[PDB]
Amino acid sequence: TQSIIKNDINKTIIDEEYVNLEPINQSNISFTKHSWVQTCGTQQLLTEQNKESISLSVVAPRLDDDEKYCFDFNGVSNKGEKYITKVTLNVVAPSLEVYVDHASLPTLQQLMDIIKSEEENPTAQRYIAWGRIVPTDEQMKELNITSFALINNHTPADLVQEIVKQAQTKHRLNVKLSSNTAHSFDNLVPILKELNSFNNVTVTNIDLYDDGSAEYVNLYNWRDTLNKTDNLKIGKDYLEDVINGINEDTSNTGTSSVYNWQKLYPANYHFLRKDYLTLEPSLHELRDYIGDSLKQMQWDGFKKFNSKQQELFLSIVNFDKQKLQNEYNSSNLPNFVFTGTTVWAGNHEREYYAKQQINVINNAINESSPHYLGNSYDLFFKGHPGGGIINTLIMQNYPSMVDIPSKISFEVLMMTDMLPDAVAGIASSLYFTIPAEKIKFIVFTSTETITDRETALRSPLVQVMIKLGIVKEENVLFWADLPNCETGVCIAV
Ligand SMILES: OC[C@H]1O[C@@H](O[C@H]2[C@H](O)[C@@H](O)[C@@H](O)O[C@@H]2CO)[C@H](O)[C@@H](O)[C@H]1O
Ligand SMILES: Nc1ccn([C@@H]2O[C@H](COP(=O)(O)O)[C@@H](O)[C@H]2O)c(=O)n1
Ligand SMILES: [Mg+2]
Ligand SMILES: [Mg+2]
Ligand SMILES: [Mg+2]
Repeated sequence: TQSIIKNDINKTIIDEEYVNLEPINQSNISFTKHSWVQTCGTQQLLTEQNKESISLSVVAPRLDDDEKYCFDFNGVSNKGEKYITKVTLNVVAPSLEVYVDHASLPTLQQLMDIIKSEEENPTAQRYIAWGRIVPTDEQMKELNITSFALINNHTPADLVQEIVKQAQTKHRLNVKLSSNTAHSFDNLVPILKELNSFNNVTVTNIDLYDDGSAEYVNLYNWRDTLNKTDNLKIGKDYLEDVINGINEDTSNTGTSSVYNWQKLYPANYHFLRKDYLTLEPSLHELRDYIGDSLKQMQWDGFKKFNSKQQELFLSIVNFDKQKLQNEYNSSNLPNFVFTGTTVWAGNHEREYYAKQQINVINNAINESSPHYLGNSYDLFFKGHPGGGIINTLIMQNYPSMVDIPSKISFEVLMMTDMLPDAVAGIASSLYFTIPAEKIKFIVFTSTETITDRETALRSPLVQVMIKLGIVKEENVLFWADLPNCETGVCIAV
């Protein structure tokens, strides 16, 4: 007439999911009549004793294609008021998203993918095996994450088993996979060779995010390859045979294997610096070969998040922005962030690494050095995520210094517009991305041996970083190379 009390419920809902929904929000509320009626949808879901309870109880059907189902509730209260509520169930394929990385860069990008996906795909389940970010149980619950411990930095057996159980248990399954690029082969292969025999599972996408500079060193060496295209095609058959189980030798985990995902699956390569495949003429073949799966890693994920998403993100990466802003604020002096490094597979080297980085910081803040920033600065430190005892040694050398928790990827400071006035430090993937104008100087690693300059410049990382226009050859600095500031006066070598 219409004093009929209307309500509308909309839900999404995977195959075989149980649903129990209250039609009304008036309390009690007590009904004389009602009726439940399936009103759209092809499979019949209302089983007669369903209809007789006031809350709606149904099991989503097994489907081949997503489909909407409709149910109309009508009631007359004892009062005797009329109610009508229209219910829509969007039934969608069960889906899985798997993300694996032991490093920093890929894990950061995967995090941003998860947060976006929690909005776009609420019913997706998410499995992570991460080394350097650990969400709380609350955060996991909020993002539908189950977590798994990396073994030898790679996909663990228990992650694979859990994926197998989903394949066995879900009637159709969409899977997305995401990995560290350099380490794809050991992260994804054990998963893909299980899933390969499951006809109900569709691998809809594989995302590859660069470890960082590591893949560029590899590509720099791989420039030498004769018959690149031949090697890559042999790469496809090899990878194909390994996943099919036809070939048992799972040993060629490197370059010619890692750039074939797109030949076997829908896949996207998110390059830290896509332009490297163009800047190096000899890699044009590889650029051709990756074709329209070649993407540039994006840094607008944070900006594109809504404000709740931005908070959840900062909270998961443990960045307290307001606290850093306070610290910036605070002193008259402009702010300087020194970015540190770590040694992989060289624990015997890390005290030497600490002592050298202390010397690099000293060069920046000591007037008796040509690398002097030019003014007094408040001193800030970032911490290599894997720096461990290197970070504590550097930290206790400076009373004085403010940490930037080392676990925070530096690019989140870029994305949050929390870059200081000056940044300098050790050669790192972070310099592949940070705007040139912020960089005061970059310093490359030296061993206790060389110290010779000509062949020091030969180092792949140096040649990458030159080619990318990050640094100019005539200005490359090596630790050793730099004046010794340890006594308080900077003395030339
Ligand atoms: O950029 C990350 C590099 O990690 C190296 O692995 C380290 C690992 O990160 C650390 O947590 C511990 O397990 O020591 C490992 C030994 O090197 C990889 O070896 C390297 O390839 C990079 O991915
Ligand atoms: N001082 C540093 C060094 C590295 N990192 C993080 O680790 C990633 C890989 O850096 P490296 O090339 O130094 O290993 C960087 O992109 C950045 O996310 C950092 O946040 N702070
Ligand atoms: Mg990690
Ligand atoms: Mg070239
Ligand atoms: Mg200040």
